[PDB]
Amino acid sequence: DWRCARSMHEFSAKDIDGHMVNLDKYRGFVCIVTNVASQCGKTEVNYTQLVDLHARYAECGLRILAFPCNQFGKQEPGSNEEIKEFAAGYNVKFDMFSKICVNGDDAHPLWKWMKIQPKGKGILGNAIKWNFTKFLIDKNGCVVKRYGPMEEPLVIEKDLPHYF
Repeated sequence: DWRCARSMHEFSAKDIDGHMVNLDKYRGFVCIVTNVASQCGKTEVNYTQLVDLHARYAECGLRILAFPCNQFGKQEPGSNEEIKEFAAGYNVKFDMFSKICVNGDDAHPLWKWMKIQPKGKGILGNAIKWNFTKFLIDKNGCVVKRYGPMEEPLVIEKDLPHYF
């Protein structure tokens, strides 16, 4: 059960093309996991800065897992195919997943799990508050920090390992 898991690597998720991804493929990599939306006021800053971080740190082992989610103002209403083409317009080369829920009983189990981790706790409760919450995940799959919807992705850069 998701509650008993100790690492992101115990989970799987469908990517935006429908391929089932075992998240153990991220073992050994530092990851940013984020819920995305195409129709949010911070869509541009988040996509552009995530693409910039990936360009600068993929060769150090940074990976980015983007989960579309329509739970926040109906700001991700499109199909998975439309969302894939949208991300391609920002030159995304990181990993896009199929649309999910992040809150409530239908939330994807990875997201249920991240929200209860010691470093995954929110500033005022654990629910994801809006589009573009970010979790930094260490090479062992543990949550190391959470960044809310108003945090630009570039704020995560200082928190990456000293070897990056």
